[PDB]
Amino acid sequence: QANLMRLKSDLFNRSPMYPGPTKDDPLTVTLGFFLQDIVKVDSSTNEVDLVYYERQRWKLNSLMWDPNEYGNITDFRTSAADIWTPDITAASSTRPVQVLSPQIAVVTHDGSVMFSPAQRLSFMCDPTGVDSEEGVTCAVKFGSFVYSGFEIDLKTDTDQVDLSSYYASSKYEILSATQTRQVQHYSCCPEPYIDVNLVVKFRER
Amino acid sequence: QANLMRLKSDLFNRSPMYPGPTKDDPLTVTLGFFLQDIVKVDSSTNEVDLVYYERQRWKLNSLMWDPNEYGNITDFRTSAADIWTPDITAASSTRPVQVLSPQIAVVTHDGSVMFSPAQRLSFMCDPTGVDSEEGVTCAVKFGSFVYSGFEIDLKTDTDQVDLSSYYASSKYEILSATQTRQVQHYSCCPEPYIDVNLVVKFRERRAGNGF
Amino acid sequence: QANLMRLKSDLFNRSPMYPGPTKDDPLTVTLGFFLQDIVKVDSSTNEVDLVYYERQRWKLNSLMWDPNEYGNITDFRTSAADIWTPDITAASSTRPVQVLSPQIAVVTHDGSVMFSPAQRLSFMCDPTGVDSEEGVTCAVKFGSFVYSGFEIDLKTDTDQVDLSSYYASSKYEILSATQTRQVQHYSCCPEPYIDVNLVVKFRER
Amino acid sequence: QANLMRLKSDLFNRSPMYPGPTKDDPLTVTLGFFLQDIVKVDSSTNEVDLVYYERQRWKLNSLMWDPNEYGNITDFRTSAADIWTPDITAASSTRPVQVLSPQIAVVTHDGSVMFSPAQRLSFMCDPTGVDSEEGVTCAVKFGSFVYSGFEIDLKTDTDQVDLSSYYASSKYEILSATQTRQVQHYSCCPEPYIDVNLVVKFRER
Amino acid sequence: QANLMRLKSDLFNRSPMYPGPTKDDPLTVTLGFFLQDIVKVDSSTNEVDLVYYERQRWKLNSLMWDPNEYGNITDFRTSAADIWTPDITAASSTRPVQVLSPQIAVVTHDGSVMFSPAQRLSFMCDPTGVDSEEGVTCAVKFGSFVYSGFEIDLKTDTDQVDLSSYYASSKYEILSATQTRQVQHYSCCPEPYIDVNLVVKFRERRAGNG
Ligand SMILES: O=C1C[C@@H]2OCC=C3CN4CC[C@]56c7ccccc7N1[C@H]5[C@H]2[C@H]3C[C@H]46
Ligand SMILES: O=C1C[C@@H]2OCC=C3CN4CC[C@]56c7ccccc7N1[C@H]5[C@H]2[C@H]3C[C@H]46
Ligand SMILES: O=C1C[C@@H]2OCC=C3CN4CC[C@]56c7ccccc7N1[C@H]5[C@H]2[C@H]3C[C@H]46
Ligand SMILES: O=C1C[C@@H]2OCC=C3CN4CC[C@]56c7ccccc7N1[C@H]5[C@H]2[C@H]3C[C@H]46
Ligand SMILES: O=C1C[C@@H]2OCC=C3CN4CC[C@]56c7ccccc7N1[C@H]5[C@H]2[C@H]3C[C@H]46
Ligand SMILES: *[C@@H]1O[C@H](CO)[C@@H](O)[C@H](O)[C@H]1NC(C)=O
Ligand SMILES: *[C@@H]1O[C@H](CO)[C@@H](O)[C@H](O)[C@H]1NC(C)=O
Repeated sequence: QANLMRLKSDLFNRSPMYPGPTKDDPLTVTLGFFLQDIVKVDSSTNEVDLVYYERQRWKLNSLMWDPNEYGNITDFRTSAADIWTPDITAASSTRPVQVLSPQIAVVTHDGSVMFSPAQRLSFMCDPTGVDSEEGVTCAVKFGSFVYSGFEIDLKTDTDQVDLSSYYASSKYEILSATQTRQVQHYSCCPEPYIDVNLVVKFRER
Repeated sequence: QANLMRLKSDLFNRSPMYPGPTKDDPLTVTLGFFLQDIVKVDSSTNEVDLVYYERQRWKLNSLMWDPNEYGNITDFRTSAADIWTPDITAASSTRPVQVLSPQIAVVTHDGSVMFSPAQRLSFMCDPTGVDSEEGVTCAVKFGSFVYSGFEIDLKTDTDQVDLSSYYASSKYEILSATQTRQVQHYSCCPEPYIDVNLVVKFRERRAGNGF
Repeated sequence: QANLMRLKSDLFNRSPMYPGPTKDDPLTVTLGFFLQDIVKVDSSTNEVDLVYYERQRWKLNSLMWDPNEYGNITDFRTSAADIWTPDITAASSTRPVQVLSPQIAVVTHDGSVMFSPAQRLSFMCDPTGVDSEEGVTCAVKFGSFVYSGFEIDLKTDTDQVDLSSYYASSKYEILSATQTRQVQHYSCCPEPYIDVNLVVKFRER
Repeated sequence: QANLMRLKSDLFNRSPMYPGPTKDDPLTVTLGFFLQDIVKVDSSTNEVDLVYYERQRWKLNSLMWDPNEYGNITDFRTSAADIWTPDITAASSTRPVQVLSPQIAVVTHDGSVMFSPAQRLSFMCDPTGVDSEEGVTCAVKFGSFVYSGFEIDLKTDTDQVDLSSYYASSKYEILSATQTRQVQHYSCCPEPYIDVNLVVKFRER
Repeated sequence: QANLMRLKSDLFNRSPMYPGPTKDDPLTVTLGFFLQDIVKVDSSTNEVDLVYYERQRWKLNSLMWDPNEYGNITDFRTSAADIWTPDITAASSTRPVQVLSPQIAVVTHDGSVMFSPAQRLSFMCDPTGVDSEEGVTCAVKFGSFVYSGFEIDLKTDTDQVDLSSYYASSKYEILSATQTRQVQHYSCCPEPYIDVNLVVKFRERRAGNG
């Protein structure tokens, strides 16, 4: 109790918040999707609803501490509002994302943060052919809203999306689910943007 | 008035908030479900909506006081925002939980906290067979979102879910309702996670069973 | 202006907020319902939607003042967030209550508070028979969420619910509407809880 | 920039917020409705949805300044949260009002405030006959929620509702739209309440 | 880290917030629409739902800094709540705008701000004829809610709306999309108001142009 209280107070109250990465001090965020359910499909609007956990990881020097100075504490939990979090956003949503979990991150003594919120997302997807054997493929890109590749880079720890919690009696079964880093240029903006492309092939069960 | 004001000021203003449990100082939270209503079932999405009270209990040394130092006060009520609460979450929801009550906890002189909010949850459930006599079974796990078994443990005071306030004219009648501690390992994470599994067998309301 | 500003500053800024009632210093809240409209009925879910004003009254010593010390001011209006309010809750709602009005209370020199928000409530009710001549009866209990009878007691000023603002072209007409204090014990909890039971008999017009 | 910053700091930071009108220092609020669209009608619930601007005006001595002391500034814009606003509310709503605009007021050197938010309101209205040539009439009262006629009075600058922005391809055309001050006594309350009654006659196109 | 922290503290904590433009010190905001999807059309209410990015740009002297005084930093990102933003609003919405993105702006050393939120808007539009080959045209004006032309002026960098991110399998295909500055007088108000008029011609997705 006493040690952890002091640690948190030293980090968050006594110094200013991390102001985000820069070209001089860029940052790599690791992303992993754990798909839980394709809830529904709206063929009149081409919107599809997913439930998933999005695991995000990154490391800041300003969150480091020596465990021996603070009661042998190696890690702690804290409200995501107490720390900088990356502005990772789906690029083809049609509604604001619904958060289905507390927003709490895990900070380790080496400055590592793991943050893994559950979300329901409605996104752009034509479900024509979902009732077939072939199924249908849809995709959604996730990346930083304001940070280019020179400030935020993304990687995945694997190309395969974790389907081990996928709801077995979902109305839709997953044929394939991948997550793949991409570099992209858009007419809006001079500098390149990095995303992870979630590609899901699925059909009616 | 005067004594309780001082007690609250001593606890909440004069010291920092409890920063949650750790591997060295873990915590056991007790859970009890009081099921009120199965409001609806959506067979086109396999989502079902429950209304229930979730009673949570735990005990902190940092919330202890001697009643004789504070006007013989044994317990008080306070906004849940004034204290640490455990991050107990349903593991198969499809919408954000709707809170149907004030969020106020009861703190006792021994450091016990009881906190019992009402909620409406939509969760993953195939209702195929609900219109039968047999009914249908669905389940939802409740556990800490970020704390493993080494920091937060769960127990129940009984396997039986309290159905004594269940809405008698619900469209769905409850056949059985249990709540059972489980230990689980997931591919995401090295350390084990504890949940309480709410298992509810229910069917569309009938006038008469079988002969 | 000048007097009222001082009064409010003396009460709310210069002393702590009232921490709620206790067994030693319990409190009585008076409830009165003014039913405006039964908007709809959902027979597929047994939910019914009411619009109503819930008048709440109570009296605190910590809100008293002498009018002669403050420009002859006998009462004032203020945001409900500036004061303690009782945690009166419907016991069989199925959605969070929608507030249809500002949340402003009236405080009188004797420490009386009147607080009278407009609300839309969805609650548990089987409407089977609403299309009949007999109609249908439904009920909903209102009481403190955390305070037992030893801390908060409830009374009504009358058994009859005020229907004088009821929408004349509602789809549902009210046959009867009562509000009745009750004492209750529940298996969860050792001490007794007080509620006011709103009982409404109504039918299609 | 420099002058306006000082003016705002003099008014809002250096003195307390206006605590609302009283019997000794009452206030007149002027109301004007600018009707934009009748979006829809629900005949199964007798609810109708309007989009409109509600222009509110009032004058406080505590917001006066001499332009010559502050760079010749005659008026400025500011967030409505920085000032007291009146609690004018529709008396027969069935959902919370949706705000469709920024909430920003205009303050003039004489202490005048103009505040003119856009809103979507669902309110109690039987649309039976809207498909006829005669059309249908509906009405909704707007008034202070907590201030009686002794504290807040209302007036209009005209009996005619401004239809000059009304959506020309609305599903419903407006036949007539008036706004009329009323004095009212209710069974709840001893003192009189003032409202402006918005009366709209409309039909299908 | 250290330099940027100081820069932000110098600008936002040590001086007061910009109180908005005036007749003496007016401001020009540049607008650019990037249309993503026409999600749906409701012919029973004449409401249509768009998803789009609205790029807003303006320049304040009070946000200038010399890069050489602050570790060679030419620009930074920050929460839109930390700065003044213009009150640009759709003039014929029927619901509150849904924000589909973080609200973060980019500030440059010359005092330039770029702010580009994603939004879903429901607005007044009669879709009669959307199922035809000709399609249907709808329009919505965007302008300052409280600032007249004497305080806020608007311009576009181009008349053409960017459709390069438009969802290719939308239920509705875009035939044309323009954005055009206008000056307007209204019966409410003596002084003129500036808007940019977003005009979109669209139809139900076909599979052939006939
Ligand atoms: O037009 C676009 C689409 C594109 O979407 C992928 C993600 C991106 C990251 N941010 C989010 C806003 C955006 C941008 C800025 C200014 C105008 C339009 C615009 N967007 C996105 C764009 C990239 C780059 C940038
Ligand atoms: O994929 C999962 C499923 C599983 O759900 C039961 C509850 C858990 C408690 N927390 C909440 C998020 C979660 C987690 C972290 C990182 C990636 C995926 C992931 N989840 C849940 C998981 C456990 C562990 C952990
Ligand atoms: O199980 C219940 C039902 C009952 O509902 C009527 C109102 C009450 C006032 N508060 C609200 C929460 C409640 C309570 C506490 C702990 C477990 C279950 C539980 N509830 C309600 C109960 C009473 C008492 C208490
Ligand atoms: O019962 C009512 C209906 C009536 O509605 C018109 C507007 C009014 C202004 N305020 C809003 C709340 C109200 C009031 C106070 C206490 C109990 C009931 C009650 N209301 C409204 C009433 C008036 C007076 C008062
Ligand atoms: O009544 C109106 C309609 C008109 O709508 C187009 C947009 C405008 C920009 N602002 C937003 C509010 C408004 C205004 C001010 C005071 C009373 C009514 C009123 N409005 C809009 C008006 C213009 C001008 C002004
Ligand atoms: C840390 O652990 C050591 C043994 O490794 C133990 O003796 C000590 O109590 C702990 N130190 C602190 C400061 O808690
Ligand atoms: C960065 O560094 C040099 C000096 O080392 C400076 O003169 C230059 O203008 C800076 N910025 C850019 C964009 O090169």
